[PDB]
Amino acid sequence: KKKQVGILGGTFNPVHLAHLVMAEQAGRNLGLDRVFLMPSYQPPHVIDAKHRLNMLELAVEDNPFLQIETIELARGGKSYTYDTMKELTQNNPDTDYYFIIGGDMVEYLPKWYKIDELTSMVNFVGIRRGYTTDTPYPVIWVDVPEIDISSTKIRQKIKEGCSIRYLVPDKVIDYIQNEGLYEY
Amino acid sequence: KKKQVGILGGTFNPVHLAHLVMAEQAGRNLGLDRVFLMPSYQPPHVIDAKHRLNMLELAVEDNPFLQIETIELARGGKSYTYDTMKELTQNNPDTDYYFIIGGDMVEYLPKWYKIDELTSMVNFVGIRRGYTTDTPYPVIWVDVPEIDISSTKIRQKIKEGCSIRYLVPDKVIDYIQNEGLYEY
Ligand SMILES: O=P([O-])(O)O
Ligand SMILES: O=P([O-])(O)O
Repeated sequence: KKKQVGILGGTFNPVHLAHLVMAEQAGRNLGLDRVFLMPSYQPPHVIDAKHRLNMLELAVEDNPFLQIETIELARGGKSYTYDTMKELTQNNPDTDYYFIIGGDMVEYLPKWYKIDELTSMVNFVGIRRGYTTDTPYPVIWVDVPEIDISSTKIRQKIKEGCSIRYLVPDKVIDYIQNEGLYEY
Repeated sequence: KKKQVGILGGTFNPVHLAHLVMAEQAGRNLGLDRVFLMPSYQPPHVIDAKHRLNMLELAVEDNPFLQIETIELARGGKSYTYDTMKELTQNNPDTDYYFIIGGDMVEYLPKWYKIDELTSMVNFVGIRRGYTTDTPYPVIWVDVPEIDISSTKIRQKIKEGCSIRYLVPDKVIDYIQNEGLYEY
């Protein structure tokens, strides 16, 4: 009757193999029906929203099990996760949402806006690591091999002309190089 | 005049994304001319040597920079690394070999057969991690994002019907499934 859907949030600037492993392992190990990669809005701070989404589409293109949730992108401003999750549950009242975060983030949970309303609204899912676990917050946990790739390391490897093969999907690399992204 | 060639050793049972990232990052970050993946001989202990090599070929197929060193496979018995490295340097007296090992292995270096003859014979390359580094052994170090994938975890995920997507290359997964490997 009700669907089980994971949500993985991030800047995805760019998407890299750590996002895919995290999203596929979390969702498949728990038995979820799908995982959505949910890019956050980033203000002109002076790439583009289209390039991040293009890259994210190329990345999950051959995988019916991973998909793109664009609601935060479409809002044209910063969002609190409560407001995002309030509208998505209102849109999909038949969905149990599983909101996936890394073991290294469960500490800052009390610093989330309306974190209390939010935990009643979604199922929080932690990625085990070394932190122990043992959180007073209603988190369930799942094992993911840890992949120490972040999108800020990818951009400066690119900025410095270092290899990113295997760290970032072949198509995504290809899009980056053929669009001049992150060069400077 | 002389070539710089990395060597990465392992069972590769099966090859998985941790091998590729390790071999590409080590070799490219140091500026080496190539890295060789060097599968060790495994005795009938009662898969096959052909399946491990087939998988390894499929894995580096689209990458001129990573290649397969089969000398240990062809010997039909266990080898000490000194004997391997003695014959390969005799074969290729124009090559400076860089023998890549993980930061987590540098401890057991004194337990290698003729480790002394061997350090004079190759350049040892460690993958930084958390161990500090600081080894009395003549190791140079290079940074690789850590990828906590091992081939024994892959086989039991397979044995237990768990997802290995993104952990193991698409072609390799495909070979495994279409050859009945690691099922039981
Ligand atoms: O895109 P990030 O926030 O997961 O690095
Ligand atoms: O193949 P392994 O020895 O690197 O796990």
